[PDB]
Amino acid sequence: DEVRKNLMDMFRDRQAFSEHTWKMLLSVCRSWAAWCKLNNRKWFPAEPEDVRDYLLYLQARGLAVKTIQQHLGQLNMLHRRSGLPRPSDSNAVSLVMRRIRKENVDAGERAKQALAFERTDFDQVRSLMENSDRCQDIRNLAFLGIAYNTLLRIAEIARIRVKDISRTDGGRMLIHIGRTKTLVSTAGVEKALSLGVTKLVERWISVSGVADDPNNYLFCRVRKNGVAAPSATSQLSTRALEGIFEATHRLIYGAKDDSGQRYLAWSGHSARVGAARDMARAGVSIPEIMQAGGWTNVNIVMNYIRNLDSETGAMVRLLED
Amino acid sequence: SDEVRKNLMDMFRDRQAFSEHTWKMLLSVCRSWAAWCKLNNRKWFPAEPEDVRDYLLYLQARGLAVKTIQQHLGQLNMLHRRSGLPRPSDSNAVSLVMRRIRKENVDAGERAKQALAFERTDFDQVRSLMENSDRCQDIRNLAFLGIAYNTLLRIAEIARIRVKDISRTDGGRMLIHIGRTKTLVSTAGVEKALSLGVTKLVERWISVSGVADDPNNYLFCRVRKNGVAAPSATSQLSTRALEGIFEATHRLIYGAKDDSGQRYLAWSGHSARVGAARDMARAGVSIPEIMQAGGWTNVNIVMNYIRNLDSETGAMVRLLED
Amino acid sequence: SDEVRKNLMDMFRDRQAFSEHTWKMLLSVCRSWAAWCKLNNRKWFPAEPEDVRDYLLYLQARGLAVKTIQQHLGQLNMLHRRSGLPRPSDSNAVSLVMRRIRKENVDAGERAKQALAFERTDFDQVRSLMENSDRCQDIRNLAFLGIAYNTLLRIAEIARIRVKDISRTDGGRMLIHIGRTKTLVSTAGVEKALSLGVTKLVERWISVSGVADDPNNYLFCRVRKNGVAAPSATSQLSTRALEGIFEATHRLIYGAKDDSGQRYLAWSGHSARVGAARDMARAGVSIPEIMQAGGWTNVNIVMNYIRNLDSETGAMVRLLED
Amino acid sequence: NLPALPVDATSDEVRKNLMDMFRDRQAFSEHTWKMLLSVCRSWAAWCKLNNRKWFPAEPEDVRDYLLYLQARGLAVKTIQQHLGQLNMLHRRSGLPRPSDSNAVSLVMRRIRKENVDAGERAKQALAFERTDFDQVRSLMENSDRCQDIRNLAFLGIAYNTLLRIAEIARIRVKDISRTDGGRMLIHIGRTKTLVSTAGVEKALSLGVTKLVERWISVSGVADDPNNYLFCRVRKNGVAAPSATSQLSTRALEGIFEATHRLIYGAKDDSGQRYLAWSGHSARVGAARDMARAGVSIPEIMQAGGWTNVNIVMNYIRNLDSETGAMVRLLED
DNA sequence: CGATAACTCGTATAA
DNA sequence: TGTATGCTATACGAAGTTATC
DNA sequence: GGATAACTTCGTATAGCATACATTATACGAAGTTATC
DNA sequence: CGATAACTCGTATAA
DNA sequence: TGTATGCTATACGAAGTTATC
DNA sequence: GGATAACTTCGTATAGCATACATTATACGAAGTTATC
Ligand SMILES: [Mg+2]
Ligand SMILES: [Mg+2]
Ligand SMILES: [Mg+2]
Ligand SMILES: [Mg+2]
Ligand SMILES: [Mg+2]
Ligand SMILES: [Mg+2]
Ligand SMILES: [Mg+2]
Repeated sequence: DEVRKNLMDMFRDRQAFSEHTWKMLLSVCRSWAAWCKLNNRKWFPAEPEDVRDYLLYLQARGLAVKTIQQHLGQLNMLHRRSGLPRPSDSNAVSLVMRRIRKENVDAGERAKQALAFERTDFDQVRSLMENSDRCQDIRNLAFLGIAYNTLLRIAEIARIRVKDISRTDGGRMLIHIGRTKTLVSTAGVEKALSLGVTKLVERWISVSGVADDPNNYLFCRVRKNGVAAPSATSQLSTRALEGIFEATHRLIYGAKDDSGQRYLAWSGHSARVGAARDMARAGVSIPEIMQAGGWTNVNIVMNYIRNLDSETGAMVRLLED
Repeated sequence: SDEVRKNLMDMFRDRQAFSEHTWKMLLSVCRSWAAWCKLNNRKWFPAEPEDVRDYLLYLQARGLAVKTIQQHLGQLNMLHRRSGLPRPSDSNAVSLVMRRIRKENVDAGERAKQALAFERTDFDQVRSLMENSDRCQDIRNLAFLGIAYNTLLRIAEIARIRVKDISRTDGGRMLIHIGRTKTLVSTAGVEKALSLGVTKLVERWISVSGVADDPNNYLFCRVRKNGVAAPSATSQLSTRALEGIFEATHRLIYGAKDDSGQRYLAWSGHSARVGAARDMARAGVSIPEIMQAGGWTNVNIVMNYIRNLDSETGAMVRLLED
Repeated sequence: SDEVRKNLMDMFRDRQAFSEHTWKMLLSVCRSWAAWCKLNNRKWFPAEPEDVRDYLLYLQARGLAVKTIQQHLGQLNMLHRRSGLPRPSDSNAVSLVMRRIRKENVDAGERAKQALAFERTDFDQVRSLMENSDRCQDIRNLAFLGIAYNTLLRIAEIARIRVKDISRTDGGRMLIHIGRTKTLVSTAGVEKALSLGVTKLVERWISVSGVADDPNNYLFCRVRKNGVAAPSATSQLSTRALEGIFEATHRLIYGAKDDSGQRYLAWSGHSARVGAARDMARAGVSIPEIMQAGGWTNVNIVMNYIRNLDSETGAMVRLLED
Repeated sequence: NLPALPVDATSDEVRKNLMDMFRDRQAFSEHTWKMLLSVCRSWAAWCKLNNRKWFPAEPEDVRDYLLYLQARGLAVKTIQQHLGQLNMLHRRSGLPRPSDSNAVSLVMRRIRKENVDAGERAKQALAFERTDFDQVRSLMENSDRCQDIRNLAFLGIAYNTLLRIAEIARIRVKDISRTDGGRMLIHIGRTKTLVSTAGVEKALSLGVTKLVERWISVSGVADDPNNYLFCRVRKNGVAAPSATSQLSTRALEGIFEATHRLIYGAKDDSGQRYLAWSGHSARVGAARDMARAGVSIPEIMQAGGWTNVNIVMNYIRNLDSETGAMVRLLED
């Protein structure tokens, strides 16, 4: 009755979230309704007893703990934004989730992260791709240069556009990073390419002709002939950028298994992780690293370098003296 | 209600349990919320969720900073919760519109600013430039800048330092005792220590000013056109003046600031804080160590205060270039 | 009641959301309680304050330790609150008698016992004394004592290690991965690294027993009279066995466990932890580094893991005599 | 015991409860009771004088009382103690507690601020560091007076073991053993906690052992292993052992006071605390001495049974060893 | 075979 | 096993005691 | 009888810790259980 | 007696 | 000014698309 | 004409990360104030 109004307002300001959240909200509501109408359950308002059976179902489907959490999570957001009791506030639900988390991690489940794209990998890739002339092997080598030199997220590298680019009297470029994705942007408001990586990006800037219009997105599509098609309305999808990583990896280690494992070949974050791991080996303080990446937590970074010989622990040092 | 008017009378009676700055803003936001509330014919208390949303949006329209708007929504909340009534933010209507506004304005290209850094670089310069002066005004300001930079203490905190709060370590280094800060209010205090270099800068300001006359005198005070420091133990230099010492010292090495009307065009009160914060990060100081220096309890803030190097920058750039 | 029967039911339902030992101990206590309850003609649920008190007083009577008594009171409380009823400890009479019984036992003489240390010194010995042996189990045990001291992991944790949870650093050090410990259950888990010397003791037992023929094999498995391994992926080595290894290795050097009935008369499950905790203390390791090594997140547990140097002790004595 | 829970004011089960509390009275430290009773007396008297019902306490009155204590110029830690004891009374008797109401909570917060802004700061014991022990020694080691020998052995042990005066008064002959090294080792049974974070035995250096051994063979406390290590010494300089009466901790504090009087003279005329050594003086000084000799925080804390770093840090805060990161950067 | 090396329970107590 | 904060020590001036000058 | 060193007892004022809460592990002697010898 | 150096207050925004 | 947990964004196989080959 | 190269577009499965909550402080131009030159 009243909830209906809440829902209308919930929608009136749908702008209060990312299209990416709404994707999952809907994506899960779907899965919920689906499961309900097949078991005879009112998908809304959801009854704790039902949700439980549901969550317990996703576990049987093989989904990871993090996913079951997103499902339960979106289910909540839906109910909270309607003056309604969220299923997590029910003693049955929170009780099974604790059951599941333990059951799964205990069963051996485990969280993974991107495959590192370290320095050694930038040099190898710079070698075979360096002397190429193709209007693509150029673009790609410059995207990789930026990925590892600014640890920027792919979605950020996409939005970059010539205007943003400028230069330092040192003879190195400086990508202005306007339009952040946070009020208090933990990373800089300016990322600066090295010397080499500057040259490499320039090469692409000429051969592409994106230079013309400044509102043009630095990176763009490149058809089967070898001609870039600059634009200022559409940006090179994140999916494409991921591919650029995927491809380069394949060009050196063949194809992925028949297996279904994730992170078998480089991906969007592969730069960041590698970047992190290198600064570590170098001796950069955690505060310097955390910022160079725009990280706020400190565990996430320790996660990427948890297997270096430098972070082995005090007991080891003690035993070898 | 009976309890409502009782919860409020309780708060007003002991209004001194809150910062005077909290009162100043509670009142400012109120009159502002009342004004609009009248010239729109709406009840200003208890606030109706749908009316607050309108007001918040009216503020977005006015072109006010995300934060400034949260501050408004913030007092409104405190007023209701301290009353015992549910708060505006307890309604999806206000709850969501607030996010929408934070979301919109950020994309429209808006981000929070921070004081223009005052780093070691700048200190060494401003020092060797006034280092030799024999004017009371100069001698003072050089110490103010030394403490400001060395301790990372906020201007408010500095304004309160009294000669009796100063002691020394066995090696000669000075020690200032601080009781109340922005986030701490205990009788244990905290002891911020000076370097041998800065400790001397204060000593010179102490004698030339004659403030050790009464252990209760504040460390910093006024100095009139005649060049004579006027110590006091009941009137402290205003934080407006310390901000002045900063602006002026910057207008001295860079002269006249822009006509932009923008904020942070010249050194302000927080400048040494953010400046030092940088210098340390840049020097490899650990997270914990950078925290005791600034009085921060979690990496969260410390990290915020960093926007770091640019020119040739450092870190990655400094890594690629073999 | 009606709901209580439910809440208790749901509780039993996902009874897997809790620790195995938690349930084991719940029942055991309810048996001890019910028992005394019947023999004294008192209801057993809801447990009425006075009864719970006469009972706790009964346990103090029966000569039980403080820690043991709290466990009973604690289980009794879990049952009550988990089922929706007020806790017997919520009653001025029960919350007090508990404090009293502790106060009295401590004030008398009673103290908490700790595991008998197994420091680096003890490791070296046990090593140069088994290091050469070619026995299939003499090789396993030394690889266990290695990991225990080196990682400070708890026996139940060491018992769940699978070959697939092992990896290596470029420097060539093993780097076991733990997923569930007493203090945390997550897919993130933590990675404990072994030294070069100790990584070696493991690289051996791995071959000599070929547990490495199925990634899902538990690194440690039983050995039979004949000295032949016995890999598995459905059966972990009992923690009771691990406790055994310690005693055994203690016997091997200090003869037989004197007949005194008391506990901690010879190395046990936790000896590696306390031992390592101590050795790190002496070596001068920092708090954040020791907490990291033992999976502790607070200063007040690490300190808790110490009651240091005996005889000529250290610190103060070293200071004065120096 | 208590003031006088009224014939008609204390009504119902608040009588049941209060009765249960005195039944398990042994649930709290004797000192805790001391303070509960003192506060109640203090509040009770304030109530009479100001015509207020003392129990249950009305919030508005508790508040007038707190503003009263502040006006009497007491420290915030003390005012907190008074509200605390009051809360315990009320809670442990079934009634809702003051400080559970806006009036008291707000006033309390206000008092705290106003007082810190007035410059009120927490004081700690005057340190008794090594250089102090060495001076006291160089003087008192030549005295044959039974009292002086006792005192020097006292000081020696306080500084060496970092034990609290309540613990030193409990050491009894049979708690002393010998180390193959040839130095004493004091076992500390009857600790303070279930889990004794300070250890189970303290070792005295060789020199302090010599100091203690001289007190033993001149006091004759060996006569009965059950005798307390320390005891009285009268007008005539003759020890008086006992296995039933230990020296009051007041007396121990008296040794520190006196020893300070001997070297530095009569105490200043103000009324400030900590103007001469007290019972915690060795603990503090020792923490400092160790800090200067480069000891790990963990090792220090254990040497003194500390469990919360904040405290030892409070003791070594002014050592140049702890000036900070900004001082290092500024001093190239 | 029967004797043995080598390994599920229940209560008590520490993390 | 973490740990804020409610319980638990010490401070110390002054009054009460007991064996000695 | 007093006066007095050297305490003990008191009561209020402050400093300094240590535990309750809700589980989760370990300790260890005794039976129970397999595959060797 | 000006003219001048050197210092409350209200809205806006960072911590 | 701090932080558990609730938004946000990457991962990727697969299906549409649209200019070359 | 039909077969790609190189991408968009999806929807689901996971990783990463950053913010509401409730104050408390700084920014800074204008107007006001007081010894001094
Ligand atoms: Mg808000
Ligand atoms: Mg007392
Ligand atoms: Mg000294
Ligand atoms: Mg003396
Ligand atoms: Mg002195
Ligand atoms: Mg130190
Ligand atoms: Mg006297």
